[PDB]
Amino acid sequence: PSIWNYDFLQSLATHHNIVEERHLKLAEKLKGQVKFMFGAPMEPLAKLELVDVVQRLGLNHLFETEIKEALFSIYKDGSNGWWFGHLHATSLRFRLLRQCGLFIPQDVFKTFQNKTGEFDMKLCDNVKGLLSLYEASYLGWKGENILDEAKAFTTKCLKSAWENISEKWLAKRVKHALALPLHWRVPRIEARWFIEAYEQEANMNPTLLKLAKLDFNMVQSIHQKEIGELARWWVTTGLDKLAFARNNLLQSYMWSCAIASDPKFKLARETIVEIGSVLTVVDDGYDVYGSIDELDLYTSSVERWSCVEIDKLPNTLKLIFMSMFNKTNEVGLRVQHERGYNSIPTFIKAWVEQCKSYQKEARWFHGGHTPPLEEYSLNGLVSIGFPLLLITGYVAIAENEAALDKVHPLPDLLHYSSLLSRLINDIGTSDNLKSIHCYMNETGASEEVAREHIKGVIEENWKILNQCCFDQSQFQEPFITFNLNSVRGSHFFYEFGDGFGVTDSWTKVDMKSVLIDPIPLG
Repeated sequence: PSIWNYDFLQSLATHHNIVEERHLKLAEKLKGQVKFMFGAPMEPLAKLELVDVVQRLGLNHLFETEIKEALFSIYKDGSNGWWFGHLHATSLRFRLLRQCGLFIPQDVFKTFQNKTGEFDMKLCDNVKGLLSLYEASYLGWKGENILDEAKAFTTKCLKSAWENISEKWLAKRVKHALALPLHWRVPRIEARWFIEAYEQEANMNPTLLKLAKLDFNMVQSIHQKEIGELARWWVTTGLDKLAFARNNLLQSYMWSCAIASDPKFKLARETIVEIGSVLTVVDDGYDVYGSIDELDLYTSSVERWSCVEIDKLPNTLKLIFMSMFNKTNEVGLRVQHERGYNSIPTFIKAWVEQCKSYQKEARWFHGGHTPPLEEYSLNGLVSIGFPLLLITGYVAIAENEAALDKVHPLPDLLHYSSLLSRLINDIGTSDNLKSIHCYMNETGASEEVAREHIKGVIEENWKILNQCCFDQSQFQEPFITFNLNSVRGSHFFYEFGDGFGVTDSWTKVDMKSVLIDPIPLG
């Protein structure tokens, strides 16, 4: 059974994993034994390692209060003797505390450097310590040159030392980390990878391992049902036939699930896959089905947000416009019923920025114009669609109708998250205009050098986003990680090319193990 088989996808609404009452009971028992692990007196570094594997296994949504207490208690120890001079301990402490909003200066790594700012080369025996530093180096901000050097230093030693690793489980971790750092992987996808990797690690706790498979399957059964209900809506509305040469519906659900996987985020996840799925069809409409003048009518019809003066639109654009208009209005009604507030005005502004961004790209393409990279980038962060999808997610979790006002003008959080997703997509694509061509045209650089440069811009916009995640004045979790998870989805879908638009790519392996196949227990 393939993931592009919609008959099979529609069958998940009734043929999903069945969670037995014995599994409900065993998960409750294991949850309590793990809670005891968090409360029991542990050496500080052993407590950090319990949080790390609980987060990596995807179980962190069951112990958010425990992880916060543990992390906050380590943030005020006062005694630094258990980590100072220790690479692994210093690296994990810096990463775990910065990942929850607790700032830790880059200066804590000055002690592993020489007087010229070179990390001492005696640290290559401790590969686990280099791995932890590598992972912590990606939490850096703009101007933290010690973290940059650590990243460069660890990538080199880890690459060179990889064939000399005797512990098989550490080699696996090092290969996985060099491919993508843990800060750039989507937590739900890494959870399934780590469940299979943890079972073979040194002092793997069998209780945490059984709770991870149990909870994973339990949460995976909730996705399968929504996936089957999504496939039935897609095929029933005939959106199936508006999509141009594509059978990539599950990819859209994988992205939505990457942003919000916990079962309690049903509204944000279903709301984001419905708007995103429909957005791939308006994308197809500005890119393949309409002419410059036809899309201008579409664009102005979106600014008026009306289905009145739409007779002047071609057949395929008439259906696409109505599909986008209806589904968004239907989501507005669903949100008025579930949260008691009107999102329609917030959705209209997001759909007009989206279509205006598609209109600039279409006009540029029509007149053979290639703008400066900065002008293309400001439009490109909108045209990628994350401002509309991330706003859709904020609509599902806002505190009241007046809180929807924080999304206009676009906040730095969504701005930088969307810019990264635009450039990451550009880098995973090979006559449509991208950032690569815009930089080539502005500097006379070659396609290979232009691509290496944009890879560097991505690296610097991650540093801005990292520091921008500390300004918790307007947004807070879980919306901050909804934003980070959207960029992590981009890294996963474009790691080796187009893994989102190609119906059969390397992306089906992880989509099948995360959304379709349950883990075996016994």
